[PDB]
Amino acid sequence: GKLDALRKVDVGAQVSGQLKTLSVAIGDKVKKDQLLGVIDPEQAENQIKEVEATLMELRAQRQQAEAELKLARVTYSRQQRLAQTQAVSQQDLDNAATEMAVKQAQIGTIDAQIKRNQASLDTAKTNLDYTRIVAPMAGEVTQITTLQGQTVIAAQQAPNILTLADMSAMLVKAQVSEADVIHLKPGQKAWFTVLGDQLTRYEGQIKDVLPTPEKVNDAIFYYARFEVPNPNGLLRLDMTAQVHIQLTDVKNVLTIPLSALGDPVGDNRYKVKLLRNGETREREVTIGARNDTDVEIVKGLEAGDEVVIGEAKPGAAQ
Amino acid sequence: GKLDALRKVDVGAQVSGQLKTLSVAIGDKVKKDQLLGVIDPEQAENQIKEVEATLMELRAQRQQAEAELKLARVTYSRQQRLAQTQAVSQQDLDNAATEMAVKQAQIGTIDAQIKRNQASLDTAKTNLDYTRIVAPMAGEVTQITTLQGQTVIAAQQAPNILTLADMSAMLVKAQVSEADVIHLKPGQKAWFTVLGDQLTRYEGQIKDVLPTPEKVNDAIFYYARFEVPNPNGLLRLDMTAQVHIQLTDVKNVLTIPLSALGDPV
Repeated sequence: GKLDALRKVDVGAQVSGQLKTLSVAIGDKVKKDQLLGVIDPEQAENQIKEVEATLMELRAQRQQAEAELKLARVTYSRQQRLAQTQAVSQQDLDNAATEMAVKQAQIGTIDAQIKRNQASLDTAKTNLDYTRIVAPMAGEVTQITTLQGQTVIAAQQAPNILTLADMSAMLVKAQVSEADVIHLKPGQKAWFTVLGDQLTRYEGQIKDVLPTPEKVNDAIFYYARFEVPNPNGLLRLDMTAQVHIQLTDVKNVLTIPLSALGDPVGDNRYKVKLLRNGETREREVTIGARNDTDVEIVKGLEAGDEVVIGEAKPGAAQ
Repeated sequence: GKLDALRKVDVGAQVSGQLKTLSVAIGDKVKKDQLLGVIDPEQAENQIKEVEATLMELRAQRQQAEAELKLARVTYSRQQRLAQTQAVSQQDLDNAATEMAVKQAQIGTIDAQIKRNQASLDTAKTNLDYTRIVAPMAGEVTQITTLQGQTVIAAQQAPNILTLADMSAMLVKAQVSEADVIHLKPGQKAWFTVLGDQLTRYEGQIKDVLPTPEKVNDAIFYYARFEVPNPNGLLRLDMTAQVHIQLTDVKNVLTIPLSALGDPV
């Protein structure tokens, strides 16, 4: 069994630029959305000042139309007030009511520009946020691939500045062989131990099985995972771990000691037993399940029959 | 015999951006067009608001020409109503009717702009849909190459976010040797069994033979496929499977065991 963190992340950054600083050394805890490294932000500040200058430009250009609208409006009312006395035709009234509509449209046409550029301002600011890396999730820093002061560019692979892992629950990769994967029903109880502490058993429920195998040349293997609690700060990553995965909990069922059983043919299993008569007799027994010390016998021998652990002899009374 | 899913599809994304979330867990079932991961969509929303602001701009600029068209039209009819009594020659009638054609063309010239920009709006929105990955087909999530929170860039090769596979039925890769490939007529009946269950026969029709061989150093090998049903969720991917393909059964005829044969010449 291989060992790893419950969750792990390879943090990166979208933008190119020199890495001016990296505030955190490895081994320090970091809370979510904490500041990390800081890529150079001079350029983004430049486009921001540029866009703000554009908004100022429209801020004045609107101020022009604001005055022309006053001119057209006062001209219109000043025409109508004389126009109740039938001023210089309805012609000029149509020359006044329409121009005011034009100046009215102009200010809105400018407001749309202020709208699109303020909308662009978010596009300007959003690039600036990319320069300042923040942690997606809590967990002490593991490894720093990108050392401080290195130039970096991101037009291809996402750069690997650093990595993170949540060391509070150590998932295990128990690579059970393909020969036994057919069993291994979920929720079966299992335990494991590490080579370095010899005898300090850990245990828990099996969680699930990974659909995708990865071979080591010969023999396919399939993983399985637990969820062991990790206090004390022990259990380093990728530590070797011997794993005992509960195969089954059969009960109220007999098992035959290995020393006594006979195995005719290659499937048959003679087993001499003492009888109530006191005369021993063998019985063929069906056994598939087996342990290091015993073979499980669900069927083949009546309970309480004595069995000849040594020098077994069919038809031979003790 | 190697074993694999009836269909398997890797999934990518067309756009760069931090992966804010990946709601699916591995082994979960997913129906077609279900939402999966979500790359950050702030940018696409920005271009969307920008384009909508442009449509607002033309929305007013058209309103201007709408007024000028009223002016030119009222001026024209008010010229013609006098013109039945011979107003100021046909000269001003030509100075009026032509202007109305201009104001007429102007609004259409603007409507074409509203058309091209509404057409551009689909170009804006379509990028936003790329940010939200959806599953091409039903299946369970076999693997997640890309863990949550990783930065990803699609300026080059399509990233492998997560693979999918359909396990409703299992296909087998039965690699028959090149020496025997000349036989093996399609539809010949065959069966197989896994090493891990010892004795539990599966069986079915052979489907076909793959045209393109792949080799393991020495000796070429050609594949063949079945289509075994998969009840109860058994048979993990890439499980080893011993495979018996059927040659002919001529009968009513003796066959000598090879153990004691004598073969002079």
